[PDB]
Amino acid sequence: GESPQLVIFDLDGTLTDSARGIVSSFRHALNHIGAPVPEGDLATHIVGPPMHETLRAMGLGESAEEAIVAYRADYSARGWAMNSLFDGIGPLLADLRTAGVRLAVATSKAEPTARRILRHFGIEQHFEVIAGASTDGSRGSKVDVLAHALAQLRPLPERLVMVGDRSHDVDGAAAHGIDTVVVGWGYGRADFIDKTSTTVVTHAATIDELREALGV
Repeated sequence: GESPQLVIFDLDGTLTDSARGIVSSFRHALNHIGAPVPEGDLATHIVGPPMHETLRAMGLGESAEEAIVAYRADYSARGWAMNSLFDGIGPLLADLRTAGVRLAVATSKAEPTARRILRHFGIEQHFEVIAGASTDGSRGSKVDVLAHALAQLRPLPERLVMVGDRSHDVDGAAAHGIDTVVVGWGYGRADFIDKTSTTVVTHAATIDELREALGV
């Protein structure tokens, strides 16, 4: 297969069904502050934007910090067991490995937690570098994720590509000059932005579109 040298995958929504786990803690967080919780389409509608901003988009601004820590605690308590990945992704990772391409990830709910989760599933060592979120800070650390990951996996290979689902990964990869392919795993709400510089990007509906796009 005419695969690249390294493929950076998303680890939040493209790698696992975080929806189940997130909805669990999401319900707890809002209920903890006396706020209601809409069920149903909220599962997919919370997939896409960062939980911090998603919660802020749900109306939380003042007691947002309280709900955030509640979400984190509940997610760290039960959210880890409310996830899975057995589907086309499994054989995909195997086939990609067969082609001789190096795989890595640059997106995380929390790096320490990601280390645990990926270790639990047993796909941790199947990736070269696991990165995404070292700490929740300020400024535009949107590029540093991929940037720092690359400096770790150095030297830098000729062919690099990202696989995501959101404008966050497509913009970051393009910011460093790395091509990317977005999938159609979910359907969020914060899809439409005002500042859209990057309009062109390949879209993979099913898992088979990924393999052929990557060239495995």
